[PDB]
Amino acid sequence: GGSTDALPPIEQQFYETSSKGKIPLLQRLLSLHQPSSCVVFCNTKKDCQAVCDALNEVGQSALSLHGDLEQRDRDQTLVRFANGSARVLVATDVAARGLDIKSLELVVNFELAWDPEVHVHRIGRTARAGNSGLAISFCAPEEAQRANIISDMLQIKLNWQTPPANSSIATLEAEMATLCIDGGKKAKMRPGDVLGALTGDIGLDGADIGKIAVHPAHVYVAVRQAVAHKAWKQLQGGKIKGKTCRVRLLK
Repeated sequence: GGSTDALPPIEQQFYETSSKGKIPLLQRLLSLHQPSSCVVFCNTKKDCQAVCDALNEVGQSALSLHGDLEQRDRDQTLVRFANGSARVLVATDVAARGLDIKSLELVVNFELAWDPEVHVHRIGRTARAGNSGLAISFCAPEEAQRANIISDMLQIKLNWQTPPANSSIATLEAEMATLCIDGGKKAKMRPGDVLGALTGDIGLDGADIGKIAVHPAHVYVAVRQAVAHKAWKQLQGGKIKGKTCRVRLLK
């Protein structure tokens, strides 16, 4: 029906599960969907840890993003997800606050947000298209009241999907890999120069090379797995723009 009617970019998905039942459920949704970039919401460090724990346990590339974390971890975590070096990034409302994301593949909500606005704001800001703008809140039907008003104010309906019996969780493998270089602006890192360092000093191609996050302290450069393990290996004994720096491939 509405499908042909230019379906809405912001989809509202709801799943009934427990604080623990969400662990196996979330991963499953990522194994069956295989999203290029999924941002899981967490209320506290606990949830963020529990999620990443289960994911890493099976072999799912995940990463945590907090607001009280160190700049390094923040940039290293933001680049790992933005560059596509990871699969699931568990961040908080304060951590993923208007961050650098405008093409999220899916936004998983560990639990109903604080307000009906933020909830839609998260997915609404992260994306605003059909392919994107996916929001999946994991929580028992007890909080249905929150989704009832949230869906009403949005003039839309929610697809309360129930969890399956068994579980065929899979392992999501990264497609890229960021490189935490210790060059930064100090090493004269410009939006394009770093490219020559990898596509000139290392021997990588533009197809493998990804995004590059430059900073006044350090610089990050993405690289396809095809040349990820190599980029870091080469740089180890090389240098960018004639400057000996330290690289670190974000797993």
